[PDB]
Amino acid sequence: FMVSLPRMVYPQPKVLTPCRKDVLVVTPWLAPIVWEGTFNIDILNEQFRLQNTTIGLTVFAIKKYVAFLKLFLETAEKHFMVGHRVHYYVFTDQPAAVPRVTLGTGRQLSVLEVSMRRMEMISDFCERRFLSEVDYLVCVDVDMEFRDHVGVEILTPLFGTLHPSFYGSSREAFTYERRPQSQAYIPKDEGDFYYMGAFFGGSVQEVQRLTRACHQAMMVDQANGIEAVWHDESHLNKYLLRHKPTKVLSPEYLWDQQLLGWPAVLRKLRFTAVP
Repeated sequence: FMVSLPRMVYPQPKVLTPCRKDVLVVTPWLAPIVWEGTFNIDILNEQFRLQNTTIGLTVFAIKKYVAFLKLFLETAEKHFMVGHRVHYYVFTDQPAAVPRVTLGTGRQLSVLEVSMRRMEMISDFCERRFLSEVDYLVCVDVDMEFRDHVGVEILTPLFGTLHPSFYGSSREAFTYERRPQSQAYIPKDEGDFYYMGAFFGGSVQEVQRLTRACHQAMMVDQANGIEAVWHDESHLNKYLLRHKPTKVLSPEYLWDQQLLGWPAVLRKLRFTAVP
C-alpha cells in the first residue's frame, strides 16, 4: 500500500516541450532511459522514502582490487542513494584489507569472505540474505568512483546501463557473443543496446533471476568447452535481450573520461572509471 504524496510545488511538466530532444528517453518497450533533465528527484525521493526503501549495493574486491575500496566507498557515501537506507555488501578474499570508511546514518556495510564467481555469488549463496535485508540490489564494479548523484531514479524491477563505448553504435558493431555454440549467442540482426556488466540491478527477485540465468548459461558454456567473448557481460546482454529491462541507465551512469572525454550529450558524469 502506498500513502499519498504531500503537497509539492515544482515546475509544471509541459506536454508540448520535451525534457531532452537530443536523445532517446524511452525504449520501444516503454522503459525510461534515465538522463539528466528527465526526472524530478524530489518527486522520486518522496515516492521511495514513503516506502522506506533499502538499497543493497554489491561489489567484489578480489586480490589487488581491494585497493579501490576506499575511494569507491567514500564517494558512494557522497553520491549514492543519500537520504535512503543503504546496505553495502563487499565480497572479498581479504576481509582485513577492507578500509574502515565512515558511513552516514541508516547505512551499513557487511564484509563477505569468498568468470562465474559474481553471478553465482549473488544468486547461489546470498539469496535468502538479500530477500530479508534489502528491496533492491545494485551490482557494480569496484574500480570506479562516484562523481555525481546516483539515486532512486535508477530503481525499477530490472535495469541495465548503456556501455559508454557503444551507445552510438549500430547493433552489427556490438561485441555480443557471435558463436552459435554459446548460450550467450546473439545474431547480427538482433539486439537493442549493448549493456555494460559494470552496473546492473533491480528488485532482489529480478536480480536473483538474472544472476541465476547467467550462472546456469555460463555452466552450460563451460561444459561445452566455450567461454563467451566478454564473459558474464556477454550473458548479461543475452538475458536483457530476452527479458527487457524496465529502465535503462544512460552512460552518465558508467563513464570513462580519460578514454572518452565529455560529450555534450552528457550533462553529468555520475559514476566513472578510475584511471
